[PDB]
Amino acid sequence: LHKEPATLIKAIDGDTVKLMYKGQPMTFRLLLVDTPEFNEKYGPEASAFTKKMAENAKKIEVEFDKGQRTDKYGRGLAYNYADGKMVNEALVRQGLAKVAYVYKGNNTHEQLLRKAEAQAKKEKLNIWS
Ligand SMILES: Cc1cn([C@H]2C[C@H](OP(=O)(O)O)[C@@H](COP(=O)(O)O)O2)c(=O)[nH]c1=O
Ligand SMILES: [Ca+2]
Repeated sequence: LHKEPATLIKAIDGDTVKLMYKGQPMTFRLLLVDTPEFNEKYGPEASAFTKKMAENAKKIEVEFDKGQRTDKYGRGLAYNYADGKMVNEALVRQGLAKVAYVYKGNNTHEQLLRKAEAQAKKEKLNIWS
């Protein structure tokens, strides 16, 4: 896989963000994760976490997997990086997302993310508390 440039247009919530990619505005949905909706417990905290990570970044990147690049709602499906740190992994490691939506052929980072999840569960963080 390879990282490609993007810029932040606006934070949306824990697992979606509006980015400019190839010069066009798109909503991205983070691969392999599920954050609570803003209305649910830890939803606001997941939102804040990804808003801060994206807004403080000097360099946002997206990385597509081998499979589908957009979902049925037209959202881009990617791993999102903020100054080299994967947002998808960081959410899972902090117990603010669960590993989820693992579809065959878009699952390159699955085991990385499951190892973070095991760590967050051991530490009893957030969703695992
Ligand atoms: C993360 C992900 C979600 N989706 C679709 C499955 C879910 O369909 P349904 O809307 O029919 O439940 C929805 C979950 O996204 P959200 O968690 O953002 O709601 O998005 C994909 O198709 N591919 C993906 O990789
Ligand atoms: Ca969600």
